[PDB]
Amino acid sequence: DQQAEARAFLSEEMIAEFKAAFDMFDADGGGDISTKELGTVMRMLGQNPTKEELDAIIEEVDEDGSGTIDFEEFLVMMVRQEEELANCFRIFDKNADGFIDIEELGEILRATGEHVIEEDIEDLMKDSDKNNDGRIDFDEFLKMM
Repeated sequence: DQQAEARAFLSEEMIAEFKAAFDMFDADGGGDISTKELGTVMRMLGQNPTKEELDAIIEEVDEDGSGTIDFEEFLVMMVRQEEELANCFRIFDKNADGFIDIEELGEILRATGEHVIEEDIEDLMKDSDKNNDGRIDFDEFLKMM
């Protein structure tokens, strides 16, 4: 189900570009990625992840229950990857209305304890508002973050 949909999402032209990043993780070879091969690719950049930690990273990807990472698993993973900003976007609007208000952000900035000035906070919103509506929406939130 997921594969039959993520597959139609990217045609062979897109899949080709995705294959470039797939071959990097496939430093040892084979047509699929594994937990051991993952840690090897992480250290290639300079990161030192844990084996058991990386094993859990694949467990989440194994929705059906494969064990290792496959090429189509890598494609569906890219297919399911703005939710990140959507979560932060909602965290800013404590009222849950759809947009962030200046009054909502005011306390959020002061809540940190830092000594910020309202002249700086107010001017920041006036400069970030390209259309000048008063509140911040998910549209402007994209360039905002």
